Amino acid sequence: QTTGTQDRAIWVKLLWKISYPVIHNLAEGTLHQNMPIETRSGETAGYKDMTHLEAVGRTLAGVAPWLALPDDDTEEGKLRKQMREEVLKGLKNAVDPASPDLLNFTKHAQPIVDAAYLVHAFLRAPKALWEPLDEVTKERYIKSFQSLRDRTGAYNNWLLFTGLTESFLLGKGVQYDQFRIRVSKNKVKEWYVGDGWYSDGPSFSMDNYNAYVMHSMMVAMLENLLPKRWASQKELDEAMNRMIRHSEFCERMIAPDGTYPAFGASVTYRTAAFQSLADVALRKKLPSHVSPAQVRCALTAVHRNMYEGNQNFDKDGWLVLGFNGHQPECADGYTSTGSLYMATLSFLPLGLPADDPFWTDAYADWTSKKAWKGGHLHKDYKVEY
Amino acid sequence: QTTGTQDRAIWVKLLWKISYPVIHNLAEGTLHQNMPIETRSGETAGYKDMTHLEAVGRTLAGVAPWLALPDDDTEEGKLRKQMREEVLKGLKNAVDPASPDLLNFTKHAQPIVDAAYLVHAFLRAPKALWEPLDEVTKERYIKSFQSLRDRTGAYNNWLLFTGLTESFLLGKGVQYDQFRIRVSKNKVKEWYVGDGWYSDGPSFSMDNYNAYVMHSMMVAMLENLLPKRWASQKELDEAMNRMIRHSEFCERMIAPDGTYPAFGASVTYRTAAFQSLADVALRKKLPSHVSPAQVRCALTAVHRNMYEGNQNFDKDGWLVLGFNGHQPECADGYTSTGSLYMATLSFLPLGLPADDPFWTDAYADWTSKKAWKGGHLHKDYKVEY
Amino acid sequence: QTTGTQDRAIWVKLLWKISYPVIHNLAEGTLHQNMPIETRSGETAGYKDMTHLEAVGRTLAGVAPWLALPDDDTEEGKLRKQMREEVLKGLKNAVDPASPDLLNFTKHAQPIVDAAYLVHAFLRAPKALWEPLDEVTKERYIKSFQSLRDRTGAYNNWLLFTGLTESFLLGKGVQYDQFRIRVSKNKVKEWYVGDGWYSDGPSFSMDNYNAYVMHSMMVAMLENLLPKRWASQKELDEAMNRMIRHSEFCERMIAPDGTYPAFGASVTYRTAAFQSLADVALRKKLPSHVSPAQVRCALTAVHRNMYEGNQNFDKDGWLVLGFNGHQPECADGYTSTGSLYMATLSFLPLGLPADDPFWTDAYADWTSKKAWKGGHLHKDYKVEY
Amino acid sequence: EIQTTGTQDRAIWVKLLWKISYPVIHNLAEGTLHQNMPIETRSGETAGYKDMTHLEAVGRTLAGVAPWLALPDDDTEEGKLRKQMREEVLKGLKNAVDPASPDLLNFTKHAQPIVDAAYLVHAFLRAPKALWEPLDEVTKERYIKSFQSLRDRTGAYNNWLLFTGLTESFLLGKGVQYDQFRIRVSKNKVKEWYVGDGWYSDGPSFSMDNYNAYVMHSMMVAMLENLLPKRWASQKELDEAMNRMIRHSEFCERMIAPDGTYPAFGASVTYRTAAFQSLADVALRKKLPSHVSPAQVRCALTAVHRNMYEGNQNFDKDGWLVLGFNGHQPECADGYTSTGSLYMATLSFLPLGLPADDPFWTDAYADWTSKKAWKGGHLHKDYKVEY
Ligand SMILES: N[C@@H]1[C@@H](O[C@@H]2O[C@H](C(=O)O)[C@@H](O)[C@H](O)[C@H]2O)[C@@H](O)[C@@H](CO)O[C@H]1O
Ligand SMILES: N[C@@H]1[C@@H](O[C@@H]2O[C@H](C(=O)O)[C@@H](O)[C@H](O)[C@H]2O)[C@@H](O)[C@@H](CO)O[C@H]1O
Ligand SMILES: N[C@@H]1[C@@H](O[C@@H]2O[C@H](C(=O)O)[C@@H](O)[C@H](O)[C@H]2O)[C@@H](O)[C@@H](CO)O[C@H]1O
Ligand SMILES: N[C@@H]1[C@@H](O[C@@H]2O[C@H](C(=O)O)[C@@H](O)[C@H](O)[C@H]2O)[C@@H](O)[C@@H](CO)O[C@H]1O
Repeated sequence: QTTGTQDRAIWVKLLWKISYPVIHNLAEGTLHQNMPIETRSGETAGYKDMTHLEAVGRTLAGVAPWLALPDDDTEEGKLRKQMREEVLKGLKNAVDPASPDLLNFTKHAQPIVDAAYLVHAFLRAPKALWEPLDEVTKERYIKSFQSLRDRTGAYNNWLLFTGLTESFLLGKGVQYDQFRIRVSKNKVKEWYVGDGWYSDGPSFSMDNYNAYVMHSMMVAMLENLLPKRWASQKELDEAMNRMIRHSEFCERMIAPDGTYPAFGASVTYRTAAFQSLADVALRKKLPSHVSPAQVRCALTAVHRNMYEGNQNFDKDGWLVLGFNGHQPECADGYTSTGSLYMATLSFLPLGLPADDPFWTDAYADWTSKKAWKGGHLHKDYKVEY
Repeated sequence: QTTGTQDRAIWVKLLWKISYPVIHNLAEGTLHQNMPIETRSGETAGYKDMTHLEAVGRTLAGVAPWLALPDDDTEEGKLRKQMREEVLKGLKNAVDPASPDLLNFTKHAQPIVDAAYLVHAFLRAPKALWEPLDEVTKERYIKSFQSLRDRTGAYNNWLLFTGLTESFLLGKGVQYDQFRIRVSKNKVKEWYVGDGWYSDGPSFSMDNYNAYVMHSMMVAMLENLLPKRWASQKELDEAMNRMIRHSEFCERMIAPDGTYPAFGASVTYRTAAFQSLADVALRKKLPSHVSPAQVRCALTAVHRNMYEGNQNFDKDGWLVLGFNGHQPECADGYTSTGSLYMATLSFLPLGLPADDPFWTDAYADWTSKKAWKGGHLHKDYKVEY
Repeated sequence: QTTGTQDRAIWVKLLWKISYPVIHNLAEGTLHQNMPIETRSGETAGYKDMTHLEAVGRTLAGVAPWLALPDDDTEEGKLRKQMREEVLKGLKNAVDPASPDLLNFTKHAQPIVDAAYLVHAFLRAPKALWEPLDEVTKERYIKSFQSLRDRTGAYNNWLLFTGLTESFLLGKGVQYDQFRIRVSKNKVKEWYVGDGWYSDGPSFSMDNYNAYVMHSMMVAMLENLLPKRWASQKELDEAMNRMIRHSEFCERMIAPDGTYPAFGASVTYRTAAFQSLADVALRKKLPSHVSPAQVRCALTAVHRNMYEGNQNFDKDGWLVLGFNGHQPECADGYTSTGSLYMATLSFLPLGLPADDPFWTDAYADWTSKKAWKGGHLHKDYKVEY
Repeated sequence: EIQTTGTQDRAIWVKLLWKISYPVIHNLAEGTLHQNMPIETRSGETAGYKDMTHLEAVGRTLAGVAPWLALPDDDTEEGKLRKQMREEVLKGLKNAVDPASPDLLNFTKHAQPIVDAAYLVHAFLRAPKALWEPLDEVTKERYIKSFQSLRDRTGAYNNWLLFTGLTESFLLGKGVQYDQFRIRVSKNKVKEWYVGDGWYSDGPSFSMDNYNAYVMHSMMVAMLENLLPKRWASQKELDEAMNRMIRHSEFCERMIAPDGTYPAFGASVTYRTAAFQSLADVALRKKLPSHVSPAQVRCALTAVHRNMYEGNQNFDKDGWLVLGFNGHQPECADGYTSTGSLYMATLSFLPLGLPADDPFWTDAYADWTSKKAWKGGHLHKDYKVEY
């Protein structure tokens, strides 16, 4: 039905619908005032100290590739530029000690996680979202990222979060902790179990956290370590090839009706279950059996199944606790309204230009859709790397 | 739409459509003459020595619980008594040296696999499928199961097959290889990676072999080792809970349209991907937030999406290579027509009586269906056991 | 003080003091009649079913290389011929059910250990101790080794014993168990911990069992599997190289006074603690900076510290429970008089001819002797292989 | 005859511990350690070594003499020697971080200071009242900053992790800023590296050498002790390392030969009797196992002490340690070993930190295990443990 160009307009519309309340309010210093703090228990204490950074860091981590595109004068180009300026205005506010939207980095341990997503935003759009900020704003982000070191010894997983962050400071040529990078890189490698899956900690689990955290961030950390001879091209390649393998499962779990199963912890992160697939696509490294077009069509179906209606939004435009609908019963205890903005992490292909094959090739059936209609189903097999 | 009593009727109709060509031809001694030998390459050499025992063992492993029921006068009862007699007659012919449907145990290593599935049939229905056999037939199977030690080894993902087969021999009071049972038990425990998942051999894959082989056989073997103190109630509970946890994911991977992802090796085994769910349901051990009726309805959707139409059958009603359609391009090199009769393994809940709540309870949306329409969605989390 | 030629005359004399009471009695049919059964508890029930095969198989495995030499007219050459002939005679009585000295292979699991040692004798001197046996005697040994499989014994550190035994059956072209060879080969490798040390079981231990069993039997098993493509040359070099490393520690723990530490389990096996050193010496594969002569002089000092006097012998010339003297308190509960004939296992260098540099090169201090007196001391360091 | 008493044995250990350690301690007090201490290396090069070897001499020396100095003062001839040497130590410790002093020690250059700061920290942990508390507050703060400046050179070798962990636990104990993450990682990596029967691996690679005595056991236990009161390491963990050390000491006590030698094997045999720090530490804690008595440990290590220090074969013409094992044998020195490196030799004298009236020093002579076994005496059965 819809074309690649129409698909892009859909993604733009849905990505705007998710991310704009976060970005715009931060730009107006009203994010604390206007964003709900919805929790399963209903308690806001504790949550209120951490939830805004989660919203900013997760929102920008997903919109960043789109905003890294060169400006132009298309109807989309206007939107990209309007969004980017509001983002930069927001980031100055988030570290301005005088702004009512100043973001917490010191109370609680949770800031470790979401500074990593804010760093991923920067690593995905450095020329668009980091460099234009003024030097005092840059310094505050440098100091805020460094201040996280008094809590990083905490949760076993969360190791990679602070590795990503320290490798960000290494790549910005300021003080960084070699130890936290060596430990986290080496532990993520040890946590590989096979066939494109790590464990997020000592015990393996079948959940979406390989796409939520592990694959995208390990590659991004290793890329930072490479130029300084801290990681080798061989272990960058090994992590990259493992993300490419993990994406095959993610593409294959999209059903013919454009749904995907709800399993494991934090199903409230919705389409961030596909960040592995989305990152691989943005890097033009999709597996050989998978055409870009079928990734665009599958994720377009998932996107409109989950964000075109308002089942996942409240009366003022914010994401509500749930999976597809208002389902607070499925939210983990650490989840609040801010954490839900993991939703953006499937929209990374927007960082491909509008003239990329991914957005221009004719519609294509994705794997499961071919499988169930008697079409060409490729053989799949475990990999040993 | 349909009621539980209709769902039972559909399952019987569809299990009949899968297994009757195999059981009837073997009973009449024309299984070799009539059954196709389809392969991805088109060659029949090698395959023709092993494909028939594949069809017989794989089929019986799945239909055995249904045939363990006591006899009734009802229409369904007439079907059961009729099918059971043809299995008994076919089992006689299969080790009769004069019958043209003599099956191969002695050439190649592959009879190791399929002897284990045939053993499983005997294990799931001893009084209905084993005790009625004549003494000569009994000793012939005992001898041929013992002749399999000659090939053995690979130390890999066939090891659990021989462990099941030697545990059968132990349960029957005959000579058996204690070392093979011990190595299979300890190695399968050591291959547990977590959250209900084993690795099949020393290599983790994300595929259906946990359903195809691991959970159902490990539990069945331990149950054979329990009476004689070769396994403990502790390690049996361990495997039982591991299978139950695994079933949680399989139930959740049924999409609202009654489909499920195609991923990993041997996707050609179709609904065998749900044996772990089917075995748990038969044992009345579904995790208590997963109702028996919603398992019945979910697998009714999968069962007729794959078997009610003929996209998976040739002109004579045999299974063909593929997933949903004739798709020989998804088949593994080792796969042939008889391999496909794994398809029976999701029908084990027909071993539950017609008045069991599994077949009599109200219609119920399975987990994905509720999740995507905005109904209750039970939170999930990784387990440590 | 003493020359190489005299050193050899001492090894022959002391080896004769140890091995002849076992060998001569077995040849005369009087081993059961004459050999004591000494135990820490003083009990003999149970021990009396197994101690005799312990004595034979442990004794032969140490004298075998000496007996593999070709005959000559020298004072020492006449002794080899006399001993080999008594060994052949004893071996025929051993499986002769008319002989009073028919050894037990059927009661208890212990036969697994000592059959393996008996097998090691044959492997070290095939031409001299196996090939001259009559055909009925050869077949009885084949049946006796095969009849052990019913007793796994588990213990998991008896795996190498059955693996060596089975690989001996393969080496003779008769029916062997593949599975047992494969599992024992792969387990010992899994049990490598580093730096020339295996763990003899799940956990590492600092004891002499690496020299009692692991290295010599692992190298010997692999050498059997090499012709039949059953193990690669690379995994034979690996095991060989690990033994050569281990021998360095054993060479170095011989103190300047010709003692060595008493430590770990089963110190009652006495100079068998040097079996890896002795086997490396026999194979002319000592490392660069370990002279063959210094191994000769180091082991000569140990050999007469323990065997020249009578502290370790009883009034009848049999080994007694102890380290150096009658010290039954250090015996394991499973140990009896027969167990003690592991003491032959440091005498393998007599498998080198008298004209070999090991026996003709002039005296030389050993590593600890040189170091404590101030001479050259080569840098040691851990190895990675 | 040749068999000494317990009172004599303590005197011999004082004489010998004094022969090793007084050149280092007295020169640092005088401020002439850089001037006078040799810098001996197998190659002969001094570049790089001269930046690290002085802290090596200081930290290693102090970690071995520290228990002796923890004893309260008295007016015996030995109590005089402790008072004098202690006061020189506090003098040398002031010079060591005086920017004015010429014996100022390096903490900024190279990675090696991580190692030797840890040994110095271990002296402080073994005699807090005697070597740390009497320091002026300026000198104390200076040490704190030097220990904290070690984090910028980090993410170093597989091993060395225990060193930084002990250091960070020391800063934890003093109530000053510490890196909790470096503590969490070194506690857990060491727990993962246990292979069994009393042996860790020093990093991912297992090796049969004396580094379980050199570093592993004493610093693991000493680190967990700092972690216990602070709700950061359980009694279960601390007793676990403690029993593992007691098991390790059984092998080390057993490897002493009847003639009073021990085998040279594995890396850095140049550390000489540091191969007995595990035995020495367990003897000092009075947690020897049931079948090894304090007397046989004293007598065994008295034989070892004077087989290597009574004579001058390990000393140069000025009383400095030379490269080797028992003699001038520089060919067994690793490339990282200098003259400072060799003052690990003090770590076997920990039992001098038991008072002169302890059973360790008062009980009659007693053969040690190997000595008893080779002459036909009681030999206790050994067996691998599972803990
Ligand atoms: N609160 C702990 C929990 O923290 C959660 O971790 C997530 C992750 O990526 O691991 C992150 O997405 C989320 O924002 C954060 O709240 C997590 O550490 C688990 C597992 O140890 O335990 C919870 O106590
Ligand atoms: N024939 C080999 C093949 O064996 C296949 O293994 C499957 C399994 O359990 O993994 C089993 O379901 C199937 O019936 C059996 O044919 C397989 O082991 C592959 C590699 O895994 O190599 C083939 O030679
Ligand atoms: N009897 C068991 C005991 O067997 C002993 O094992 C030794 C070995 O090689 O492991 C062997 O040298 C000796 O002949 C044999 O008697 C031992 O396996 C221990 C530990 O598993 O348990 C005892 O019951
Ligand atoms: N410089 C490296 C070297 O450092 C040495 O480590 C020793 C240890 O504990 O392993 C320590 O005793 C010594 O003071 C220190 O200089 C060592 O890490 C080795 C590792 O093989 O490599 C050397 O480059």
